[PDB]
Amino acid sequence: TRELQSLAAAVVPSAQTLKITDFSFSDFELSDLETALCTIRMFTDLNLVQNFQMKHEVLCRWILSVKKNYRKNVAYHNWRHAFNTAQCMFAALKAGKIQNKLTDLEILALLIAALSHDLDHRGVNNSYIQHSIMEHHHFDQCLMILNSPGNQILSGLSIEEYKTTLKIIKQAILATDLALYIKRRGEFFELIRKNQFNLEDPHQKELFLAMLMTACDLSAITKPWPIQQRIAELVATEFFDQGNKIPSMQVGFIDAICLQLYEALTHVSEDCFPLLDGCRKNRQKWQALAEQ
Ligand SMILES: COCCCN1CCc2c(Cc3ccc(Cl)cc3)[nH]c3c(OC(F)F)ccc(c23)C1=O
Ligand SMILES: [Mg+2]
Ligand SMILES: [Zn+2]
Repeated sequence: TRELQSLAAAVVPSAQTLKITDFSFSDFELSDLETALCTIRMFTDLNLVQNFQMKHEVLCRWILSVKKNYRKNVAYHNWRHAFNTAQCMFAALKAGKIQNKLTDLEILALLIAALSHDLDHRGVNNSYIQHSIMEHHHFDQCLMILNSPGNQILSGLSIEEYKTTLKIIKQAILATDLALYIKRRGEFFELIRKNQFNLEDPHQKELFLAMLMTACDLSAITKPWPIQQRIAELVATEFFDQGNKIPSMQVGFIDAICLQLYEALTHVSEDCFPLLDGCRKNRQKWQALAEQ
């Protein structure tokens, strides 16, 4: 409660001051408190606080709840990865001009889902517990928090706005299962290959939203080389140390998973090119190392 007090008081610097509009944004120099402020600025500049009447104290308390329910002891899947996925959503909406293409409820759900999509993750090598099992648990945690007293940032919504928002949130979190991404991306590319991609179709809109969640989830792969190398470290710590081969593994994951995604995304809105570009520059660098 010491921490909610300092955060509820602080001034929220502008989007420009915080750099949360650059696809190149990094979080390494920021304290937890500063990522909270960045997160309030994301909600605010998306018009989410205005259009849905979010009480300042509840947003603050919601954000600290979410941060609280990521595990510090997990190297990569932690609050900072959740914060970075949201920042990328923000930059894709603003810098990448995708805001125009969506409604406010879609935007409000993508931001909440980006921040919540890995809640209570314990590291890839602790697949304990008791078709997207993890993602279902992530959404449960997310809903559980959205309902906690004092944390209900969706109280300003009507019952029908609320039910619509939770549907998207759930779809968005579940979309972060790379299995679903592999299952559904073929249709997405096909409709962009043939120039028939239209967002006004509901099934197509929902598919874009799933694809955008993956693009943000994986976006460490697009970052300036010294930033991406540091994350790549964290990914390796989690995968190996449960807390020479790597460069070529990196190139395989970029080719199998990332490049097409970011290519397709650039066709939808070419202001998302920094992501595709950042991904290529990283493939180049990793391949050079892969060749020793
Ligand atoms: C949400 O995550 C759920 C799991 C999906 N996954 C794992 C796969 C992955 C690789 C490929 C890799 C290479 C070497 C090792 Cl030892 C381990 C993995 N690279 C990563 C990455 O790179 C960029 F940070 F540097 C950023 C994110 C991810 C990965 C990522 O998303
Ligand atoms: Mg995940
Ligand atoms: Zn993730």
